[PDB]
Amino acid sequence: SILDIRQGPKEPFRDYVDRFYKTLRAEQASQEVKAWMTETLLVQNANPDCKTILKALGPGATLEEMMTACQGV
Amino acid sequence: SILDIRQGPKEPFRDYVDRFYKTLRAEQASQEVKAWMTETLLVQNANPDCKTILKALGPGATLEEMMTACQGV
Repeated sequence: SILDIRQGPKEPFRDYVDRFYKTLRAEQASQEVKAWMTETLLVQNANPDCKTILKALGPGATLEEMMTACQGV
Repeated sequence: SILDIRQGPKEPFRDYVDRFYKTLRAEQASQEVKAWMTETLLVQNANPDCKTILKALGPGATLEEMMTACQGV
């Protein structure tokens, strides 16, 4: 179900982040779960440009770092 | 890093499942985290045939159900 939150082709990373986490909240994801989700699903469900950038940034990036790198698109 | 465990184009689903959870163990994934990973990342990191079968099965399938559906192809 978070499986079905994928980033629109032109959607700004930031808007995709609100839906991702919004969906996570509804499902009462624990804090530990959000942290793992940030590093995995958030990346794999990003659009092809963001996905490439996030993979290039690598594991253990913070969300803020994820966003700075995906500003612009 | 568990993000780097993708299923081979002809790997039996079952061998992909050992690597997935093997990798999760090394990173001391909690029980709650294995449950969420089972339903998300394990699915998206499966090969195109298993991926399609798992998505068709849907959220909240058990691992055994996932494996029965992916025996063969």
